Amino acid sequence: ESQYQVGPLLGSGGFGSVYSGIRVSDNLPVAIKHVEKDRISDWGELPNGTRVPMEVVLLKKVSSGFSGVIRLLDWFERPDSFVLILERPEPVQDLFDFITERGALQEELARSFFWQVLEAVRHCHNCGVLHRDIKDENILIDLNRGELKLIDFGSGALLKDTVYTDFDGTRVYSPPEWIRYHRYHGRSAAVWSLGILLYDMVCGDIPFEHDEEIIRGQVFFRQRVSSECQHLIRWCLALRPSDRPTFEEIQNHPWMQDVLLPQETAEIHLH
Ligand SMILES: N[C@H]1CC[C@H](Nc2cncc(-c3ccc4oc(C(=O)O)cc4c3)n2)CC1
Repeated sequence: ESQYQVGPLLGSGGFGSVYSGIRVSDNLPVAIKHVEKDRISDWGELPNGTRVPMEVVLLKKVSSGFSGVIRLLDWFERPDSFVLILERPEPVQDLFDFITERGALQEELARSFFWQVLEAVRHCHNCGVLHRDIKDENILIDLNRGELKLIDFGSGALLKDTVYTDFDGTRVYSPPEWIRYHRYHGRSAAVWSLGILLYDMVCGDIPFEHDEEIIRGQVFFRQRVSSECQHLIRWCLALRPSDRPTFEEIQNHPWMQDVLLPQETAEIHLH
């Protein structure tokens, strides 16, 4: 309020509105996200009784120096909204706009980005958080350091081992068991979404736009993609949840060997 200087609106949508800002005390870049109270479907509570959106609970759980998930720095409650103060790398482009500009990515670049998103999603699950909205729109690229950040925990949940029967993330990344039965388990649904994301990186667009295509699960490659990379994608997009790989199996797959470091990624592909 007097703590932050507000800059341009960055975007708005299902998630609320997010602005660029600066923390006046040390000129730290921040993003300032406003979430309307009446659009908040899940609430949690802090170890002290305050009632908060569940997004603040999940962000606190994953907050830390490990840079692959966005860090919540502070939050405020107002009469009809909460305001979240998040870290802001700079300069940043989201992965969706990056793909719009470059088209399908060279596999060495897709490998580096996909690897980083797997490390971020493992960090969420280690911290007991299921994101439920992994997609290019929710990944920021720090262009100078080559580091990706997963953002927007607004559709997420606490990770559990039993079935989920509610979902409000992005339908064209959602698995066939959600489309058909309104039921999924968190890790295999996350794996399906990561297969959609990997196809999006290497082909320049998602593979399925319609319920019918998600349920049939046949994947056609519209760009030249190596057999190893097509194997990994088809494995993530296995129709039966228990036929999908674990995160360890994804990261030990032959396609994922010899990944670039984030700095080398920036020097080779982003600079
Ligand atoms: N669709 C685009 C619109 C422009 C936007 N550009 C920029 C530039 N700097 C920081 C940010 C920025 C930084 C942190 C963030 O956290 C969230 C959240 O929901 O957790 C959203 C968000 C956005 N976004 C990226 C997303």
